[PDB]
Amino acid sequence: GWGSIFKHGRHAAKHIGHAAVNHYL
Repeated sequence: GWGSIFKHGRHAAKHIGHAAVNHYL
């Protein structure tokens, strides 16, 4: 199915998916 290499499941779900910036809440 989803061959997502941890891309859409460990990253960017970060640096934005984390906080639109990475942190700063």
